[PDB]
Amino acid sequence: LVHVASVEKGRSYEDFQKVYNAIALKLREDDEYDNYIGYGPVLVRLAWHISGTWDKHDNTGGSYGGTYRFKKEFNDPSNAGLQNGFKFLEPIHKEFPWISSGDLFSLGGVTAVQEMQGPKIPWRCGRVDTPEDTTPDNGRLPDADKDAGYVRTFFQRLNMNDREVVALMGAHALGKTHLKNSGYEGGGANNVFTNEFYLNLLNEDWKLEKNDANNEQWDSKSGYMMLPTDYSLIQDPKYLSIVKEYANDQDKFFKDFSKAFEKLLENGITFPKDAPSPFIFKTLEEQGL
Ligand code: HEM
Ligand SMILES: COP(=O)(NC(=O)c1ccccc1)OC
Repeated sequence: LVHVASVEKGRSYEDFQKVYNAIALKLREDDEYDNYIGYGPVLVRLAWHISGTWDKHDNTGGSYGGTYRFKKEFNDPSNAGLQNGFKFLEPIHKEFPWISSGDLFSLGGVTAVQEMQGPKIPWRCGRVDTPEDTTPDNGRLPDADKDAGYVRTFFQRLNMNDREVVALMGAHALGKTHLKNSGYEGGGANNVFTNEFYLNLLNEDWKLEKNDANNEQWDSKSGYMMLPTDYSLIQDPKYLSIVKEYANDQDKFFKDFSKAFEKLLENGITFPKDAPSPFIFKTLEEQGL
């Protein structure tokens, strides 16, 4: 099972920079969503959920096929709340109908990270929409009520190592939980990309409590929360070492996150030797827009 990248016919960097700019401008103007958090965090989640169905064993799932557009995946209970990101991107897709679904969903995650003052994330085009029958079954995305052992084992399926896992989890500095989506409540409601996740993990006084949906979560007096799977990163001695590294080195965290996130969005795709180099898009700020 091979998924070959195929560049949308006759399109070049400037075409994709246009799509980036439309997403970025809409992020700026549709700023009231989720109590003024804006759509940055949910688009990052969306890009992760469409990628995180990949299975290294048989090469099924992942971002290539854009299969989130089909009802089985769209209605996965693990995807509750992501409809909001879909609705955000829908008018963009009408404006640029030439872009594939997988390219649009993954580009939306890249745009959101960079527009939230995160690291540059190189991105490659050429995902190709595949038929409804290529949609993975529900149940490939991870549960939040588990320990470090489960996290490590789960992420092996996506071919991610300990450092890649800890770096990717720093995205939990963004956005918040919503009781209606996941049965978890609270969070910091942040829309600037920083290494605060690790600082919070190490500096807050956490207390395990049951919440209003009867799930266990870690709460701090300051009002922050951590999922059981977040808190597992300071329970396991290998993850804890890396948490301390990122808490103490913002630049290292940005660079590692960029690498891991691009790998996540590219898993399962074979790029021809003569495919274009990855693109690095300019932010609105860098264009003076
Ligand atoms: C063990 C793996 C993970 C688990 C169990 C997990 C679980 C969750 C849960 C339960 C929520 C709250 C959903 C809601 O109530 O709206 C959430 C939010 C979020 N997750 Fe994760 N997550 C994981 C890994 C990741 C990764 C790898 C990323 C991206 C690189 C990511 C990005 C986000 C973002 C940005 C939000 C906030 C979304 C919003 O504010 O709407 N997560 N996650
Ligand atoms: C940085 O805010 P947080 O309170 N964690 C979150 O806001 C958060 C965000 C998304 C998913 C889970 C927690 O830090 C302990």
